[PDB]
Amino acid sequence: MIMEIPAIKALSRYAQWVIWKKERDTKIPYNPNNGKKASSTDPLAWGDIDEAQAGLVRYGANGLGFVLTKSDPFVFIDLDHVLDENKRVKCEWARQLLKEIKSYTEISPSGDGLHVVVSGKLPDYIKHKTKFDDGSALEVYESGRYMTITGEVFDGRDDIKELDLSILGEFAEHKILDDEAIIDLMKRKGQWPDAPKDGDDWSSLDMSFANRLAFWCGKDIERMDRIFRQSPLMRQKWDRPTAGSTYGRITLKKACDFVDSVYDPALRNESDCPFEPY
Ligand SMILES: Nc1nc2c(ncn2[C@H]2C[C@H](O)[C@@H](COP(=O)(O)OP(=O)(O)OP(=O)(O)O)O2)c(=O)[nH]1
Ligand SMILES: [Ca+2]
Ligand SMILES: [Ca+2]
Repeated sequence: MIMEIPAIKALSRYAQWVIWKKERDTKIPYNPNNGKKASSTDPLAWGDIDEAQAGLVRYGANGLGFVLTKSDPFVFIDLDHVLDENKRVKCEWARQLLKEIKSYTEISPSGDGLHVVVSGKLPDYIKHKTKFDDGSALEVYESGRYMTITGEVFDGRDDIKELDLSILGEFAEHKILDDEAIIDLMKRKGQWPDAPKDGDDWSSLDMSFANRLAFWCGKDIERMDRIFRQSPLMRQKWDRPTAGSTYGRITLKKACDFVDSVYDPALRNESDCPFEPY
């Protein structure tokens, strides 16, 4: 019974509730009172839990949501893909976290992840998202975003606790936007490649994309390398030693000796791009 959960009762004091609908792999928040999409920073796009449960029924949404703000005391800890087919923790980093951070825990909508809600403050030196080799991930937010609420309590952790969160540094990577500006620009111009297909010459796709990187990044090799590692063409071969270097570095160096023109963001000579879009 979701309204008997103490954590739900605590969250029920706040008028920061939304409903959400499944769109592809995304979960879009919706204003629980008029059925339109909800901003995550507009307080009047939300409602209290009574308006959210009424809107859940009235529009047939997929579930409830709660918007975290920097003024409320709640921290949202998201553990992606940490459960097996029997809803038991299969990642040892997640099991260790649950042992050190005992607060309200619920199974996320996909059934293979967890949510942890704590009253506290995130440490200042950790990254928001941390990905692991087994596909699992740890995402932490305390504001600017909403969280789905399922009420499927995990191992009886039904109460939100006030806890110090400095131990989150044991699990999240530590910190010690122009790249995304270049990446999004290449996508708008149709210069962003898609994943290789079965019959493709992958290495030839690498050089086509590397040549386009040389223009849009202005022959900034370090920038070209950072962007390639988050492209659909990245693989282990990119870092395999090759002659005096790596296959990727030889690819990027070759692209600069080849490409003539260079994109200058202060001039925006997008027309100088020697390569047609994909
Ligand atoms: N504004 C906005 N928020 C989103 C969107 N998709 C997800 N969120 C929020 C709601 C989720 O609770 C939270 C974490 O995202 P996830 O992909 O991990 O979904 P969630 O944990 O709810 O379920 P799941 O991991 O699939 O079991 O981010 C979106 O497309 N737009
Ligand atoms: Ca999740
Ligand atoms: Ca908060």
